Amino acid sequence: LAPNRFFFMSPYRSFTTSGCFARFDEPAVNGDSPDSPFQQKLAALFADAKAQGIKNPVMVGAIPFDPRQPSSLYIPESWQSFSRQEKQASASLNVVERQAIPEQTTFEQMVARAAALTATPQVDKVVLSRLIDITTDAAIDSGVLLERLIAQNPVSYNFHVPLADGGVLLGASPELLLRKDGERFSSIPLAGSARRQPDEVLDREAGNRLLASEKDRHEHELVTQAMKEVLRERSSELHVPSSPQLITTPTLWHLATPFEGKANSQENALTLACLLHPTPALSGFPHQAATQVIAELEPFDRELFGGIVGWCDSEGNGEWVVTIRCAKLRENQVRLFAGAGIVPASSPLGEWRETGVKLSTMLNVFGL
Ligand SMILES: C=C(O[C@@H]1C=C(C(=O)O)C=C[C@H]1O)C(=O)O
Ligand SMILES: [Fe+3]
Ligand SMILES: [Fe+3]
Repeated sequence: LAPNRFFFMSPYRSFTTSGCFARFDEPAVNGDSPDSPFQQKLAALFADAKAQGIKNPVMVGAIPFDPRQPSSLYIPESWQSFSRQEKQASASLNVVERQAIPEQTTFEQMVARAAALTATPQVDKVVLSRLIDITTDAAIDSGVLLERLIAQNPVSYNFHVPLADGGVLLGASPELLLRKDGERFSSIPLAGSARRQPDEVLDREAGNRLLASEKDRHEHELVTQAMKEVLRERSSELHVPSSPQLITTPTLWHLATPFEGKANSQENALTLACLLHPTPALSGFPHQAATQVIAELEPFDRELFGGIVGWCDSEGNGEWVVTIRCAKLRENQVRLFAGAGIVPASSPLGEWRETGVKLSTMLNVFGL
């Protein structure tokens, strides 16, 4: 796969893109309102795209964790569908520098300060994050990491996004933020985690301890209760189970609550994805408060990490997944990302190891 190509693998719509008609940097802030400069500029661009010959134009790309920042969206010249089933079956690296940002002690102290703050009224939850920055001696073939990534994660939402800087956004996300498929939309937030065990009894047991974990379930209800409210104002039918179910990835168990709703007349994939994003799985609760902690404590900027990646078409359909279990590569440099939701029951070392298991997915892709 050419690094200049968008790739999206999903049980819903799996396709690749070719070419580039128009890039779209407009920040997705206030993208939930149709009157917003984002939504207006988006319609004018689709219209311009049809006017200039592009059949069924589609918007693909990525939106950062903070949508006041520029977006990484673009309309390709064409797009190509493929079978996810079929793809599920048909699928050196010298190191020069390695650094954790931040390292173990600083991260545990970050969790500890945040878990202290969440014990207070002003904040109930915070998602802290860390990275691993890796330099290599050569240019990275993003096309081959992708084939490795799908093999190791044949079931998740796997994406490969060309970026305006010659880099790629690559990842196997398990969190669907917003699918729109007609007037009906779905959303399956995740929150709470447990390492899978190599034995199927330790595994099943690990999954049960998760469903019984009070810490990991408080971490979860905080997320679903926030979205239940946001979507109550904008839906007509809305089904939210009072409790979560379990799902899996090759490394982790997670807790999931599937959302199902019907959308008003003038919604689209993006108005709704910009509505929910970022959820308390990625920013925290309340949103601004947790965002102030993240800024007070994180010694980097997430940029595209913790954002959303996916696609929206001319007719309102689309899918958007959380930008996690992912990496930004560019020429000879790599940056991985893992965050974790802190609550008063959070263990400083517990979270360090949890963000660690999450990095293991992209590390498994780079054979590290
Ligand atoms: C934001 C991240 O993951 C989130 C963190 C999880 C948790 O431990 O509660 C569950 C859902 C994930 O979407 C990440 O991996 O960086
Ligand atoms: Fe967690
Ligand atoms: Fe119904």
